[PDB]
Amino acid sequence: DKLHSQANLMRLKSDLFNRSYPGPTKDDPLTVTLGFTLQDIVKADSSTNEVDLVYYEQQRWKLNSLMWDPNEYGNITDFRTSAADIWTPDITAYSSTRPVQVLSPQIAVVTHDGSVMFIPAQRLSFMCDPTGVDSEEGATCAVKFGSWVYSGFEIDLKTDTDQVDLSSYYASSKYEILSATQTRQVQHPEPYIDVNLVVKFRERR
Amino acid sequence: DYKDDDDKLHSQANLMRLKSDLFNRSYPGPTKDDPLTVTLGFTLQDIVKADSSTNEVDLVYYEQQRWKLNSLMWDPNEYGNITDFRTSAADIWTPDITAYSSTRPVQVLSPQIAVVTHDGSVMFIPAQRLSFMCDPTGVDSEEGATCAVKFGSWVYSGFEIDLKTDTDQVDLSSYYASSKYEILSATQTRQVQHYSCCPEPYIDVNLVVKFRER
Amino acid sequence: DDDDKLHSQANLMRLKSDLFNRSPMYPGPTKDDPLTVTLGFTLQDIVKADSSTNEVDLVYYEQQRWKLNSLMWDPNEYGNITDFRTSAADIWTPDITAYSSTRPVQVLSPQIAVVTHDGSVMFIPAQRLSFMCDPTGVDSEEGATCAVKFGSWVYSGFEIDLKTDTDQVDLSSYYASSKYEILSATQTRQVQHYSCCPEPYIDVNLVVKFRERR
Amino acid sequence: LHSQANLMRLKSDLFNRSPMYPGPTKDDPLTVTLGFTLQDIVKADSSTNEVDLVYYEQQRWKLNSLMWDPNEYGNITDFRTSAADIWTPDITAYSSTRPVQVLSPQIAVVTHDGSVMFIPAQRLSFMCDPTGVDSEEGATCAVKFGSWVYSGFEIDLKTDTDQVDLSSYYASSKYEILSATQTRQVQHYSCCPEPYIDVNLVVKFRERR
Amino acid sequence: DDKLHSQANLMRLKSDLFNRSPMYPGPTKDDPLTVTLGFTLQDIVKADSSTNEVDLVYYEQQRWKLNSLMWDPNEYGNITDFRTSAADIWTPDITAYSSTRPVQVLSPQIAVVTHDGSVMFIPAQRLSFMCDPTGVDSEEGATCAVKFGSWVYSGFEIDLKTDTDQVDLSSYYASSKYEILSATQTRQVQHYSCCPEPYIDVNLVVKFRER
Ligand SMILES: *[C@@H]1O[C@H](CO)[C@@H](O[C@@H]2O[C@H](CO)[C@@H](O[C@@H]3O[C@H](CO[C@H]4O[C@H](CO)[C@@H](O)[C@H](O)[C@@H]4O)[C@@H](O)[C@H](O[C@H]4O[C@H](CO)[C@@H](O)[C@H](O)[C@@H]4O)[C@@H]3O)[C@H](O)[C@H]2NC(C)=O)[C@H](O)[C@H]1NC(C)=O
Ligand SMILES: COc1cc(O)ccc1/C=C1\CCCN=C1c1cccnc1
Ligand SMILES: COc1cc(O)ccc1/C=C1\CCCN=C1c1cccnc1
Ligand SMILES: COc1cc(O)ccc1/C=C1\CCCN=C1c1cccnc1
Ligand SMILES: COc1cc(O)ccc1/C=C1\CCCN=C1c1cccnc1
Ligand SMILES: COc1cc(O)ccc1/C=C1\CCCN=C1c1cccnc1
Ligand SMILES: *[C@@H]1O[C@H](CO)[C@@H](O)[C@H](O)[C@H]1NC(C)=O
Repeated sequence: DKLHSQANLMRLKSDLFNRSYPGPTKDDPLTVTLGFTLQDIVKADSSTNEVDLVYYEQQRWKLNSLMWDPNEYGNITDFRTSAADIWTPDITAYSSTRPVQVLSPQIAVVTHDGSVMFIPAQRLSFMCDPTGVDSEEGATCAVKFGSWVYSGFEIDLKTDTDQVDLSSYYASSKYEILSATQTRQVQHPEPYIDVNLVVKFRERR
Repeated sequence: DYKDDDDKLHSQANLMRLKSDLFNRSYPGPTKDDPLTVTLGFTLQDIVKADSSTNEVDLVYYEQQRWKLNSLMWDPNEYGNITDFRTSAADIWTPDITAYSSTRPVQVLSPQIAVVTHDGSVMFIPAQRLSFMCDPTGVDSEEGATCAVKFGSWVYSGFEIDLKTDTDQVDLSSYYASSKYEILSATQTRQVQHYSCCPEPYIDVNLVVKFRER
Repeated sequence: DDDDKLHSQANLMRLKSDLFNRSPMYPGPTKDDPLTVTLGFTLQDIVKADSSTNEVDLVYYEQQRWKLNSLMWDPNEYGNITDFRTSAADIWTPDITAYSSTRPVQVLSPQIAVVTHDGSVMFIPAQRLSFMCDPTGVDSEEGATCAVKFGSWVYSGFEIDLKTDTDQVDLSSYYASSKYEILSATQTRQVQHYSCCPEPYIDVNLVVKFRERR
Repeated sequence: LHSQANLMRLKSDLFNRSPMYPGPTKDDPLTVTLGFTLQDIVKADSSTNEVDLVYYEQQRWKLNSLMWDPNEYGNITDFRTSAADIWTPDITAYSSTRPVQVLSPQIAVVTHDGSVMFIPAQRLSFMCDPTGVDSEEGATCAVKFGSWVYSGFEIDLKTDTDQVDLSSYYASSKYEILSATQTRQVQHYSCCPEPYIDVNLVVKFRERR
Repeated sequence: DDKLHSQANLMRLKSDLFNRSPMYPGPTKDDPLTVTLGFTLQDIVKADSSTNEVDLVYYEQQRWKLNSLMWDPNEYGNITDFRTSAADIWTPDITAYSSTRPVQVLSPQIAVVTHDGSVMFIPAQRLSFMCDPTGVDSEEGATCAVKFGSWVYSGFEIDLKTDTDQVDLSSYYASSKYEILSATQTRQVQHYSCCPEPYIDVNLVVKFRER
């Protein structure tokens, strides 16, 4: 049975990858859903106006080409694969000051409806003036995320909620979160889309 | 003699043939219909740094991982009584066990080579330096600071990867005697948790270390 | 229309295969077949100015544009595809280098180019660069001035020529709360004669005048 | 041209026409000789109890599968090749605190008797309390090196001398070397019956005056 | 058409040299190689008196010649030279002997090959090396030195030479924290008591002081 279930999974992976994606186009556009889980504000450097965040970046999209019928593959409804084995979106912070550091494996989960969920943990340094962090009102910084090379005609971006997930925020961080929002923005001949991460924070008093 | 020389060549041939049969002739990872149990254990070697400016602590440890696969089994009698072999971890599937609250990418300090035994068991023990979220307030006190970090599969839920420990006591037999920090206690405990992100329970091992300035 | 989508992917896959697999990699420019690369900078931030080492760290987007006959197609042969995105590793890219960096440049963005059916390519890497700069005067009204040349490392002006669209650096994305304010930022094509080499190299000289924000 | 052809033929014969060496085993064990040449103690950090060393690590071993008759190859007696082209031992510091950094090319010299000499230059941070370094008596630290995954029944270790080579130690280092030894140790765990082998590098050092 | 034939000729040349020959196995006693080395010092970035490490930025010019890289330009549309990734060809294992961190490469690594088989390769590098900067804040300044040479080849396999013993200072950064008093690059033949073979290095000696 286990031999058969393994064989089924190997067969599924082969048919989807080997017996056949060039990325989205205006004729075949994709929607990427983005969500942040903020874990920690590690450092806020007033000498350079750089702040360092650690977060999980949840990315989800769906491809017709990743759809299968579970009945054809021993009731398998999902599988895991290295993110290097599939196309992934070029979602980038627009105002980072150092290359993003990847903290987790980079493995995606593919479901039989064609949906892909990819949640890399990252540490990001970005442009931020932390003046006011030691006051009741705190400091506010923001950073936009979006595709580097695809317009809104090829990749639409969206959020499921504008409330950043703070359920995993480190309780003993040097900084307390007053608010954290993630808001889709459209800028205008093709539309350009980003998600603006806005964090208000202050010294844990 | 020549016989002994031949026996060495045969031994090499048998090992090359075993590795070929296991890897070349014939694992896509665990599934709900074939879940895998990974045993984890930590050997803490040193608390290198406890940074109160950022609430990051840096640990050096060996992370022992064990699992067993039917697909790595062989009969030693078919292979010159070979009972185990060493192979680059890149040659086999390995679990995606990750710290949940690191603050910098984990750094690997050792070769990444696994030992595979004829019963299909694998043992893999990478040495790592990890920076993780920890408030070291109280490190300059009798009772010390207490920090914790969860380790588990990144992408497999408890439907596919289960974890276990052999003991809840961290191996402190190799702890650096002249570290800046002395260890008061170090435990490793399996936990089953749900996250609002996702409907399936994930398993982790929670490493909890209580330490103070020496 | 799910089939029109399938047809559009097939057409793009076929185009890329034709340009990349059923055609051999462009060997780079030569004196018989020189290339003009258009360069433009968008300065985002002066992050750090180190007076102990005389190094300054910039974050910028470097726009590169060139055109190759070998990347041309007829859109009518490929379902009216007029352009596509592809990893910059799939195509030749120019070896444009800062001539006075003090650390390897760090890439901040995906390295993906846009190729258009007339054979034109646009590639816009975001970078952090440390370069040689004495920031003396940064704490004064007149500020500090530093300069850095960008150009091909190995191709002379007989092989790679450069041009700009304007000599004004794009400051429309400069971080408003930077520690440093920009007084001026220019980008100027130069023909550079080096005593080592009989052929001159073309560069774009980026000159930035800046001061500590008030 | 014939000398070049002879060498290309030798390498092809050794690397293409004859099987892989799969590493040592209980039935085909290997002796690895280790020696250190200490070049500099760069940094001794008393805030973290880490010391940084720069050294050359000489490794030697011999394989029947790397032997040839020079007479068959225009009297070539040795050659140099990328260490990636051949099996190399997984010799590791046991108490490093950062990944070792390689400072040189990693190229092995193979001799016709099957012996291999591989001498990477390395910078290593390791666990060390430098207390006493600002005293006449100095500080003492130690680090063990050995195979990560092979027991003494698969890889034995040996030194040619127990004196660390100090002939290349940097004359204007912040630290002077009082002594440096490299000593083979055999330990037996309760886990297992086979012996486990390391070479313990012990350095006594003090701030230069 | 002229340009298509020129590209075709170049693609054919590279194919013939690389794709269609057995890889050059490096020099030997019977087929020794001369490598010419020269340095262009661009900046002393940092001089650390707490660890006695100094950081230099320099261009390292390397030139050698291989018969296996020769061609008759008449057979290839009169192409006389080309540029190629340094990873496409053998390069000499020239290394600093007293670095303290891995050298960092600042430029592309692309070589120029000429029809006579000569190769020119000039990587820009940042190097940290062992240096006591005592005296840097004095009129006499400090003096440091670092040897460069093959890691594994003797003087009977790789000879090193310089064209000049004067380091190229023409591109030295005029506003560096440190000014250069002198910089020389001297070929040295070293013997080791083990072995009768000569071993060759180029000793880079820099005298410098705070500007
Ligand atoms: C690769 O390396 C091998 C090993 O060195 C070379 O083989 C040797 O080649 C030399 C040169 O031809 C030979 O030297 C000659 O030896 C003769 C004696 O031969 C017998 O005794 C020797 C020594 O015990 C035995 O090893 C050998 O098997 C024989 O039993 C001498 O009579 C010769 O002297 C005369 O010739 C020289 C010039 O060559 C004159 O100057 C002298 O004055 C005199 O007239 C000579 O010394 C040697 O025998 C070979 N040794 C072996 C083991 O074969 C290869 O030639 C070398 N290169 C190549 C391409 O193979
Ligand atoms: C030269 O590049 C720019 C200058 C500006 O002043 C503003 C935006 C961009 C490009 C951007 C912005 C962020 C999304 N990515 C790009 C981009 C655009 C085209 C190709 N590659 C990248
Ligand atoms: C966006 O993801 C999360 C938000 C939370 O608030 C808490 C946990 C996770 C996911 C985790 C926890 C770490 C181990 N695995 C995951 C995960 C789950 C699914 C896919 N990839 C990663
Ligand atoms: C030895 O090389 C140099 C010495 C100098 O004093 C100044 C400049 C260069 C090279 C340069 C400068 C322009 C960019 N490219 C080169 C170059 C020249 C030849 C080969 N590779 C790189
Ligand atoms: C969990 O591993 C250990 C705990 C201890 O308390 C002591 C030693 C080791 C293993 C070591 C020590 C260093 C050499 N290699 C190993 C090892 C042993 C087996 C497999 N992989 C690595
Ligand atoms: C352990 O090796 C040495 C000890 C010393 O005290 C001095 C020199 C060397 C080797 C050197 C010198 C630097 C260049 N390369 C070698 C070398 C020699 C043999 C194999 N690999 C490297
Ligand atoms: C190259 O030069 C030679 C002689 O100078 C000439 O005969 C030949 O036709 C020229 N062109 C080509 C493409 O070989």
